[PDB]
Amino acid sequence: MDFRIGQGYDVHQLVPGRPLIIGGVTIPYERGLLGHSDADVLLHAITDALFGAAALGDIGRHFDSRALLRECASRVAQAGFAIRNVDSTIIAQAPKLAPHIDAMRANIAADLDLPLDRVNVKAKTNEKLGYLGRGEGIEAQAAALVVR
Amino acid sequence: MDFRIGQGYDVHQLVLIIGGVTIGLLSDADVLLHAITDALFGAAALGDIGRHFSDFKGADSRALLRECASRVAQAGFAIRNVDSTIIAQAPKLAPHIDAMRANIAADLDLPLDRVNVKAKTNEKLGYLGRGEGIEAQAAALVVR
Amino acid sequence: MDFRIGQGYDVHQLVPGRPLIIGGVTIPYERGLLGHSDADVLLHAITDALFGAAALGDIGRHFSDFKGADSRALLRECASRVAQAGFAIRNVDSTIIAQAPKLAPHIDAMRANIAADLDLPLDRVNVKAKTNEKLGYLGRGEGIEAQAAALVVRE
Ligand SMILES: [Zn+2]
Ligand SMILES: [Zn+2]
Ligand SMILES: [Zn+2]
Repeated sequence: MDFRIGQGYDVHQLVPGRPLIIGGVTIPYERGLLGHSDADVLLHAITDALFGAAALGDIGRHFDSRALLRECASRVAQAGFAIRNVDSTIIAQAPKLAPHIDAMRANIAADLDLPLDRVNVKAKTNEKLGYLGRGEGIEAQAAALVVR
Repeated sequence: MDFRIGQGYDVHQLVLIIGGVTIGLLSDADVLLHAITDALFGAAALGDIGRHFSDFKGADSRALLRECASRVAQAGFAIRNVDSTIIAQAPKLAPHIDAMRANIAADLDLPLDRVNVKAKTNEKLGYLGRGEGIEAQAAALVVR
Repeated sequence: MDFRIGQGYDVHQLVPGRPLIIGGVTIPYERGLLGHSDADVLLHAITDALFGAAALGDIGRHFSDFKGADSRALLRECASRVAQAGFAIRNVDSTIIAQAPKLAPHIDAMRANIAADLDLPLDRVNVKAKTNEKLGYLGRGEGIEAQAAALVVRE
């Protein structure tokens, strides 16, 4: 089978008092992510992993973040690929993300037209290390498997 | 042909057990085994290590990895391979790589040739480069 | 079939008086990457992903830290060893993270170099360029990082 893998990375600064939107979920918090778009680091990492798996370049080259993810999926399908699964990790010292993971997974699954059982989102802190551990930013990592 | 991929990340502060090998980190804080565990739960879409094994009292990370592998199996997946990287400025890890690989392979019931561990320094950059923490990354491929 | 995945990571310091070589491309810049070889962080990450997928260890095992080695030659040798182990490469994806210089103008040349070295068509190789949004040592321009993923199949 013509399987392909992709990987994505994104990070943004946390600044006052933008909305904190991750995986399409607005999370109550005193700061939010800084970017030209809504700065949804998780959706950006996933988008990059998908463009990467399909050898379609990157988010910079191509481009709210859910609309961008739906367009990415469209472009991946246009190239003849089907998405098999996505896995991801968010690294944030605060706030607590566990209560929001299920809604993120639902949003992603809806945007990629996947069943829930093919989408995973994990949450981590950075153990108080570095800019992530000081709460200066939030990072996301993603992996995607597609097939032509 | 129902393959799935997963990825994992862990870091801990240095105040030493890595890949089950006593060679320290502040669980037993085994960053490599935690990253692998997260990659496996991610491939099976089972969530994450913090949900499955919440702060198991007294359980070491090899035990947690074996329990993860059991849950992945009960979900209907077989593990095909794992790859990983440890980033530590010190000590030297190369002499311990085979022992780590053998521990992981034993816990996952995989042949040695399906398990890989790599080691890197951070070229003196950041908290990793100053010896303040150790990071691990992992990737896993599974099939239903 | 017998698919395997691998992942790679590399970072090098940026310093005056070195060539900046990324993905085999010599990029004009007043600083370059420091290492034993030409310090091509992108090629090194990809090399690590390939050795990882094949369960062949890591770049340090194979090419011990080569003074000024051409990392394209190292990548070609890595690919030869992966093939001798019985694996065929299916795809490579990667990311480069740098505050400066601008890398987007060079991405296509990097992809072409990687594809030629791995005997792959261009549509199986991807390179993505990022900044680190002003955060950390990467945002201060102290070094450049690369990440890679590879899929192989044991023939
Ligand atoms: Zn972003
Ligand atoms: Zn851990
Ligand atoms: Zn290197």
